[PDB]
Amino acid sequence: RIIVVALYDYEAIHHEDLSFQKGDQMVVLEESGEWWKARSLATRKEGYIPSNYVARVDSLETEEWFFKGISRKDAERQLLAPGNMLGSFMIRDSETTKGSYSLSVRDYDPRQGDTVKHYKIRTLDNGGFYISPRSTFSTLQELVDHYKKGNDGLCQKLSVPCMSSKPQKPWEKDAWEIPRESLKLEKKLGAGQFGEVWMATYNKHTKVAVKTMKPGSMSVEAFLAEANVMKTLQHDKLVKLHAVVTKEPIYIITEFMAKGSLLDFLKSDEGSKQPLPKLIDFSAQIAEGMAFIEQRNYIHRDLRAANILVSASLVCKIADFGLARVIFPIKWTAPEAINFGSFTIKSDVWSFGILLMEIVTYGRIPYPGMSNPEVIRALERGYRMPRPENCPEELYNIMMRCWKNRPEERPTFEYIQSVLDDFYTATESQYEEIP
Ligand SMILES: CN1CCN([C@H]2CC[C@H](n3cc(-c4ccc(Oc5ccccc5)cc4)c4c(N)ncnc43)CC2)CC1
Ligand SMILES: [Ca+2]
Ligand SMILES: [Cl-]
Repeated sequence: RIIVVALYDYEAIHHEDLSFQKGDQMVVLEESGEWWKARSLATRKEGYIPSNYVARVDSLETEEWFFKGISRKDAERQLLAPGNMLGSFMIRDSETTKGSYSLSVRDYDPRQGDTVKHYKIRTLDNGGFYISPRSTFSTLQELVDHYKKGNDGLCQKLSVPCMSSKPQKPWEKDAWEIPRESLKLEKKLGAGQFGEVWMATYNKHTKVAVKTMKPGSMSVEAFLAEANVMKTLQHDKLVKLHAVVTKEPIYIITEFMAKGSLLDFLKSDEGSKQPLPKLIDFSAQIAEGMAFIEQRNYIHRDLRAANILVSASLVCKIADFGLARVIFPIKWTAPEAINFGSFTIKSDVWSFGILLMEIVTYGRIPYPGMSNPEVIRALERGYRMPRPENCPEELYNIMMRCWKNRPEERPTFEYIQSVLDDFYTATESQYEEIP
C-alpha cells in the first residue's frame, strides 16, 4: 500500500485523469511511467495522475526547500531567478557526491553583486548531517531551522526556500502518433522553403507548436525512422517533441516556446538589455544541450541562433535537431562539410563558435559585409572574425578553438559547457568550506 501526496494543484483535462489539490493524498494502483493510476483519498475517485506532481508521504521531495535532480548550475540559475532574495536557499542532491546532499544559498557582495554559494552537506553514516564538523543535526529540517536563526559560518542567514514552478504536464498517454483532426492550427508563426510553423491547440486543452513539412523534400519513411530517434533525445535543453502526424503532409508537434528564436530575441528590445553574463549563460545552456547530443552520439547539422528557441523564463532550447539529415547556410558551416560534405559532432563545434559570435553581437550576421563564396575564400587563407568590443578575450579564445581547420583539434561540447558554466567562478571557489 503506497501513499503519495500531491506537490502541486492539478486540473484534469483528459478522459480519465484526476483533478487534485496540493496536499491531497492518494493511493498508487499502478506505476506506468509519466502517468500513474491512483485513487484520491479525498474524492475516492480512481484515475490517472502525473507522476512528477506527486511524491511519497514525508519523503524529502515533499519539503518546500528540497529540490530533486538539480545540478549546481541549475540551482544557481533558479536562485537568481526573479522572486528570490537574500538568504533564499535550497537543499539538493549533490552532483559530485552521489547519495549526499548540498546546500545552495543566495548571497551578495558589492564587487560581484547577487551571487549563489554552495555548501557540501556531510552524512554521518549512522547518522545525521553537518556542514561544519562542530555542529551536527539529526535531520535536514533541523539543519535548516538552525541556519534560519543565523549564518553561523554561512555567507548568509537562511531565509525562505527558492521559488519553485509547476512542472509541465506530461503529454497524453500513448499519443505519439495523433490524428490530424486533434489539432487546430490557429496562428502562423513563420513560413519557409521546407514548410511552416504554427501555434496550435491539441484536443482543445493543450497549447503546442506545430511544424508543417512540405511534401518533397523529404522521404516519409526516412523521417518516420529518424522521428523515433528524435523522441528518445529528451533533455531540458532540447525542445520536447510531443507527437507526429504520419500522413503526408507531415506535422511535427512540440512544446510552445513563448519568446521564439534566440536570433529574434537578441534583436528585440528585451534582448538588447541583457548584460554580458546573461549572454554567456545562454551559451552555456546551448552547450549543455549539445553535450547531451554529443554524448548520445548524435549530430545536429544546422546549429545557429535561428534554430535555438527561448522560453518565457529565458531558457534556451535546441530545435531542429536531426532534421537536416532527412532534408543558406554556409557561414555557420565547417570547411570539411562545405568542401567534402563531412558532417560530424566536430563540425557542430565549428557552428557553435559562430553561434557564440551571434550571441555576443546581439544577432549580427556572421562575417558582416562579406559574401558566401567570399567567405570560403577567406577560410582557405585562414581568416577569422575579429573580436568585438564587448567580447572578453577568454570568450573569443573559445571561438578560435572552435574554428580550427583541423576538426580533431576542436574541443568537445562537454569541455565547452564546463568552461562556460563556470566562466566567472574559480574552480577553488565552486563550493565553500567551513571549519
Ligand atoms: C523573424 N522570424 C524568424 C522565425 N520566426 C519564428 C521563430 C520561431 C519559430 N518556431 C519554431 C518552432 C519549432 C517547432 C517545431 C520544430 O520541430 C522540431 C523540433 C525538434 C527537432 C526537429 C524538429 C522546430 C521548431 C517553434 C516553437 N516550438 N515555439 C515557438 N516558436 C517556434 C517560428 C517562427 C518569426 C519570423
Ligand atoms: Ca572550496
Ligand atoms: Cl483507500
